[PDB]
Amino acid sequence: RERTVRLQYGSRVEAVYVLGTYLWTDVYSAAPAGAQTFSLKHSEHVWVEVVRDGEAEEVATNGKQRWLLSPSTTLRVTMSQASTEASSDKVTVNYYDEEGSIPIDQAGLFLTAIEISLDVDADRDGVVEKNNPKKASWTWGPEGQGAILLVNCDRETPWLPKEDCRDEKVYSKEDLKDMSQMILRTKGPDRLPAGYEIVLYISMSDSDKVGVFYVENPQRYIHILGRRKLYHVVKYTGGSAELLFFVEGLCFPDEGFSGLVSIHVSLLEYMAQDIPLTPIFTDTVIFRIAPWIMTPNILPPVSVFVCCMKDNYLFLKEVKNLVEKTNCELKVCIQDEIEFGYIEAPHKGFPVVLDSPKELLGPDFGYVTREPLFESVTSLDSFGNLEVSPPVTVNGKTYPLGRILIGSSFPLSGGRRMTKVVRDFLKAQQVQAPVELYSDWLTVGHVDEFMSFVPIPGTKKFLLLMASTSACYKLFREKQKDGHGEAIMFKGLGGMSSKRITINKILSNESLVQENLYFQRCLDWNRDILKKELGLTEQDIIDLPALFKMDEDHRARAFFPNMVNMIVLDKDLGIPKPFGPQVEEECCLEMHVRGLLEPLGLECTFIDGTNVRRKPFTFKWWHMVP
Amino acid sequence: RERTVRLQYGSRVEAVYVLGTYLWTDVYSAAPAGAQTFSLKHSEHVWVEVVRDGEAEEVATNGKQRWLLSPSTTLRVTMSQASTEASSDKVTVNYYDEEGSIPIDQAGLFLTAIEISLDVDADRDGVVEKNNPKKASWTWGPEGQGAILLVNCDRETPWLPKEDCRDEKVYSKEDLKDMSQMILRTKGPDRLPAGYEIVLYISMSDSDKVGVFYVENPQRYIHILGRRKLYHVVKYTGGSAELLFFVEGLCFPDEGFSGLVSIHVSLLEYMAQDIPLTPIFTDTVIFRIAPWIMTPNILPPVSVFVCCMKDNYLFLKEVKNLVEKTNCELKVCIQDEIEFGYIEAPHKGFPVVLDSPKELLGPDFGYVTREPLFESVTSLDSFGNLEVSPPVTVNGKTYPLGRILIGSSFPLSGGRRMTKVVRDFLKAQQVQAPVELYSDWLTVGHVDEFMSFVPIPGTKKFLLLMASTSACYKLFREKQKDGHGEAIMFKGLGGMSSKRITINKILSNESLVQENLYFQRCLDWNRDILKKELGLTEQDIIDLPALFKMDEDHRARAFFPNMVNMIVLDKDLGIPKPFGPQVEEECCLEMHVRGLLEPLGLECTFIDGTNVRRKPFTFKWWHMVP
Ligand SMILES: CCN(CC)C(=O)c1cc(-c2cc(CN3CCN(CCCCc4ccccc4)CC3)cc(C(=O)N[C@H](CC3CCCCC3)C(=O)NC)c2)ccc1F
Ligand SMILES: CCN(CC)C(=O)c1cc(-c2cc(CN3CCN(CCCCc4ccccc4)CC3)cc(C(=O)N[C@H](CC3CCCCC3)C(=O)NC)c2)ccc1F
Ligand SMILES: [Ca+2]
Ligand SMILES: [Ca+2]
Ligand SMILES: [Ca+2]
Ligand SMILES: [Ca+2]
Ligand SMILES: [Ca+2]
Ligand SMILES: [Ca+2]
Ligand SMILES: [Ca+2]
Ligand SMILES: [Ca+2]
Ligand SMILES: [Ca+2]
Ligand SMILES: [Ca+2]
Repeated sequence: RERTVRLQYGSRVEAVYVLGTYLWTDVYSAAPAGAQTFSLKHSEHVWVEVVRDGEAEEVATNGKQRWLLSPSTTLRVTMSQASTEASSDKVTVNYYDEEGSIPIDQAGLFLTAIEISLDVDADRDGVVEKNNPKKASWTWGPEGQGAILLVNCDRETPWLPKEDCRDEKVYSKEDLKDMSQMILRTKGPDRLPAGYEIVLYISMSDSDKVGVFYVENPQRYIHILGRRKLYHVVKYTGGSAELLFFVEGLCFPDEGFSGLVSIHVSLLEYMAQDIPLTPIFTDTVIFRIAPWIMTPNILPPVSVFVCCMKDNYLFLKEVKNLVEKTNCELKVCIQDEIEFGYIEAPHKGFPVVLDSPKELLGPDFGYVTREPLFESVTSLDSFGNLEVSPPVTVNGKTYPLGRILIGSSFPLSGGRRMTKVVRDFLKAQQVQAPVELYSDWLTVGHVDEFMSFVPIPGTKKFLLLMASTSACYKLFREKQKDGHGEAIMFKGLGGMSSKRITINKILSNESLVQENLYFQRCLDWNRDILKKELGLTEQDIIDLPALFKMDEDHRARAFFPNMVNMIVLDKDLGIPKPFGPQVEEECCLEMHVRGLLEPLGLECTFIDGTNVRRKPFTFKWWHMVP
Repeated sequence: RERTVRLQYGSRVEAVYVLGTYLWTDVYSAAPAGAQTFSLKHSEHVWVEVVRDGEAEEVATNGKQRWLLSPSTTLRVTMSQASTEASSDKVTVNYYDEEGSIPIDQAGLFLTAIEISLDVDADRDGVVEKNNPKKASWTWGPEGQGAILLVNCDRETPWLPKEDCRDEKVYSKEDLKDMSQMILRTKGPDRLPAGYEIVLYISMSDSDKVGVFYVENPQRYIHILGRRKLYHVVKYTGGSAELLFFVEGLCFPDEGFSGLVSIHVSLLEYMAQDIPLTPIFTDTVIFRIAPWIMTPNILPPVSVFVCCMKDNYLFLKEVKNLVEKTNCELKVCIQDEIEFGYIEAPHKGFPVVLDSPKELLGPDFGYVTREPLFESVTSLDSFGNLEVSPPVTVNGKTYPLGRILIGSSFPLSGGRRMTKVVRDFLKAQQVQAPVELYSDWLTVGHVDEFMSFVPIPGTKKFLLLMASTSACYKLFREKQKDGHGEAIMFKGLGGMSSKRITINKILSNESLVQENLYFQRCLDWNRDILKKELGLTEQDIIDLPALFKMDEDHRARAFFPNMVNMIVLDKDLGIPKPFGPQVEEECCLEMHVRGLLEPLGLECTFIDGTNVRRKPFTFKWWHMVP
């Protein structure tokens, strides 16, 4: 900051100087008519150069020198420490004519130096450092810098019908732990010279994205900037001072919101009561609002939310028994209305649930929805149609939080699609760079019908499980050749089950073969996208046998329990029970799925839906580089 | 592109292969029950590896080998050259049981290889190279790559009431010179196997940003993609073929439009008449739509558009005489409704006029407006409030096309502002990274009232001229001390002029002094922004004397002709005539302005408004790095 302050003909000029800046001071134009030259005195804690065509030259407090008056002779004026005294520091210029050695006129400059700094934790260690030089920018990576702000989308006080950030009020001191600290630090005399004040302010635009709070009697919580509050005039305390504000995020990154917000402080000069003139100093901090992040299946489970809204014991017992052999909780009352994720800042973080188009909205449990407006919901809006990969590297790039996957239709198909308003939210989060797959070939239309990830438990590595109809046909032709043709299929369930569906019955159904050829085609289309977009190879993929029937819409609905659609609890796999053609003790499908999976570390339990909240990534999203 | 194609139990499978891709082919799952092993034959121009847990292995056309059947034993299938024959190329697998040496079943794959490439001039030399590997991306800098598309905002046929891009029709072959070439190149047999076609397509979103044309009888101009045309089915010509399309841009970069657009081609498989299935190959080109670019005063003038809509001869004659001593034209009938700029691509470029909230819309003379909607126009929307710097470097960054400057008010002032819709357009152009100044302290509210750039003609360097009231007062106190106090001011003009305004009269007006102190403050505020944002120093600045009077709104209107508000024609400066206090032959203001400027190369002519179209930058905007 080089800033202009001219001397004024015949006058003394009072100026505030902010430490960190430079004054350039015209002396020429204040000079009386007929002067040819000037000297100057200045005070101890004011540094003063003279400057002609770029050539600097320090000058003594005391010296008696005279120079030639000229528009290209100017001063540069700096100060090193704040004033304890309103003025005291000063620069005084004497002007002189051809003859005499007494000055003909003089002009002066009376400085009050102050320090003003609006400070944030741009280096991201949870401590509000002093005037971080990067605090007005935001960069990615471990070298990156720039403060981080959470959306205050949880709830501290449960009598509130909505989340914290929905009001312009802080009710509990609990709340402030979710907030980001911003410190106005000042250093100067017992007061400001007359005509100055300090204003914090925000833009109209940012006014619905931030809320700023002052804690009085640090007690009451003063809402100073935010909705319908674009500025706030700050009472200066003299001496070395610090004001503490707490900042809450209100809106997630989204369509038309990068997630970056600014807050400013200005030293504003006034002419009277009212009559604002111009700022003489401005300081600015940047915040990025933390994205919502989804949790893939490789990440350790913390709790498993079931909800059979009926009378289940054996679904409750095989899901309870599985959960027990893990660290984690059960949590009864699902997969289609709710997606678990989190938000993190260096100070703080907590789980947030995306709610599909309220209920778990608690302390340290946050909440977002996105609401269509014109576009109608379909089946593809259900969060069974929303999954996320493990960490992957795709051709050099790294995706340390994985990628979101959403089922879709082809763009010129007229098919179903998840609402744009949810699609836009998810891409706007950036850090899980979403991928559209093709799920609309399915009656229901969900990615979780045909793929799943499982961690290989020694690693540190995962596998893509894919449904495969061709795998199924290969298996049946073996069984039937093994003499199990007349072995009956799907004897178990108590609605639509088996009127002697045998393998033979199936294998000789030519119509159903062709449908399943079309479906294998839909599957291979997805396989090619997943391989490309998660940088996978055939090494990384296991095809689980699967069979569909083609409904009236030309869409697949499962023939028997889709086994890829499982609960992944670390090493325990909760895998739907197929009920299929036997050979002895157990099923030849169950034994086949046990065949592929168990030799890798994976411990399959077959269950006759759920949802699992998981540990965050250790990996900090700000260290990424999207 | 690794792409899945399975063999199918007992069947022969016909596939199209696109050169540049890889097939992965499952053999396991097509295998009959009880086989333990497979061999394979394949044709000359089909390369075939076998692959287990990652381990490759080429195989002979001829060989007789057998391998062990297993899900992790698969093939990889490539081809090197296109087919002249529908099929001919092929891969055939034999399956075998424990005993016999005759195959038990077989499965085959019958390939037709074709080459398909959608090509553009992503390397930006005006030639459409062959399958540029970067043609699906857009990058900046001399190393950057990515094709460029002009907005077709000029007019070839003048019977049209609007610009070319306003219809979905090309009337003249002239037009196509403004268009970008995109070449669908194919190489294959006399026809495609049954069930395939080639579709060009665009997104709904891009559909109002691009228009694509086919030239028939290369004759008629076929509009194939664009408004209400999202796809087009292409007739395949056999052999080595090339289809030529011409692409027009329709919309400039803007709020919510990055300026990037995509065009795709897919090979789409069908089941019947209708019944589209899935694409088997897709290719994509990217275009960036060229920004509108403004021309600063250092750039050589080409023509000077005057328009005194009255009876001017001495304004016509001093502007004509000045124009004559330059290369350039006069062009009579201005500065406030029109801004001259251009658009460039590697093939092509032409002047485009931004029209402030039609007339010069010609061949190779284009047109944009932006139209407010809710927001009302003010004086600050006039293009006197729109200027552009010379090339500058600001703290490492380079701005080789300069920066746009717009006068504004303070954001919490309730003051006037140029319409958002024009502000958003200008920033969206990116390459001249606009700067908001403070012009609302002026009655009219234009940046051109208080600053101007002039080229120093030996360089290669420019100067910022600033209006200065303090300079004026310094000058008058000299004159009055020189005994010119009673020398009369502003005797010339024929409306509001002089009832013995003398220097003395002015100097003793204390009220007017204070107003001009406030105005010098407004000026220094701007000075500080310009220094910061154009990386200038005091070396680079000349203050021209100037005086304002404060209207009822607390706003400056010039006291005498604002001399900074000049025509800059290379070395000739067309500088408003002040009419001020004399000493002999000429004015002491005129002689003072001649004093500062002429010693640098600059050749001042004083004129008792205009607009100048200039040469583009030699510098190509795509070599920048915003
Ligand atoms: C260039 C490709 N592309 C751009 C990326 C696509 O978006 C694309 C489009 C579709 C698609 C699918 C369906 C619906 N699906 C639903 C599932 N169905 C299963 C068939 C099952 C048959 C069976 C099998 C085995 C056994 C029994 C039965 C196939 C069709 C209908 C339509 C449709 O009619 N579109 C037209 C316009 C079209 C323009 C582009 C060219 C094609 C026309 C239209 O609406 N006009 C206004 C289009 C499919 C694949 C694609 F890649
Ligand atoms: C923190 C600074 N800031 C944020 C970046 C600003 O945007 C800012 C604002 C103004 C500004 C100016 C005017 C208009 N200008 C017009 C020109 N005028 C010349 C005075 C001429 C006097 C004279 C001289 C010499 C001789 C004779 C007369 C000054 C005022 C009116 C108002 C106004 O009344 N605003 C309030 C709200 C405000 C919130 C912030 C703090 C200030 C109040 C309001 O509308 N409430 C709802 C505000 C000026 C400078 C600034 F930097
Ligand atoms: Ca810190
Ligand atoms: Ca709150
Ligand atoms: Ca809270
Ligand atoms: Ca909390
Ligand atoms: Ca899910
Ligand atoms: Ca080229
Ligand atoms: Ca046209
Ligand atoms: Ca044209
Ligand atoms: Ca043209
Ligand atoms: Ca202009």
